[PDB]
Amino acid sequence: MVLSEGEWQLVLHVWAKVEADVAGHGQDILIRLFKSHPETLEKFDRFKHLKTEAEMKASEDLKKHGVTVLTGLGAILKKKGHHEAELKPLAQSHATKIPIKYLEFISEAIIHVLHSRHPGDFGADAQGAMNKALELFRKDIAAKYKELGYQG
Ligand SMILES: Cc1cccc(/C=N/c2ccccc2/N=C/c2cccc(C)c2O)c1O
Ligand SMILES: [Cr+3]
Repeated sequence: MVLSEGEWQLVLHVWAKVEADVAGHGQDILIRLFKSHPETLEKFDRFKHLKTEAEMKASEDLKKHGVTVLTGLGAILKKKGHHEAELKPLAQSHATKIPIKYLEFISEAIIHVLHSRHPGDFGADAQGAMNKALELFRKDIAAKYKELGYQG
């Protein structure tokens, strides 16, 4: 997978907006993920019993994880593909098990929330670029998974 500098700028331009409210975007993304694919919530022993969106919105553990996710992903995206240093530790956290299928689910949630919150600028071009960036992310982290003996 390869993105042009222009495509990377579309990704970083929308991410700058995410950075204006990391906690909020994080809550929206995780809630979308958990409601769409409930099995993913089972991976979090600290808040796997949350059910209503109200409870999810009031959860500090969920909010903190959302911030962790967006902060880490933001660092990865800013590397514009040269993210080996960032994927190594993340693979450690995900493969010692978060399957590729779950990464696809959260990628879908990210695209959905970005479009919902920034429809004026997050169009087909930006969505396509973000999709490529997340696809690259999943492909490369899968490689890291395999180095640890996990197929994902
Ligand atoms: C996508 C992404 C970007 C940056 C950071 C993370 C961190 N993930 C985790 C870190 C520590 C422990 C668990 C993590 N991920 C848990 C997880 C659970 C269900 C579904 C998905 C999909 C997950 O990534 C992350 O998942
Ligand atoms: Cr994770």
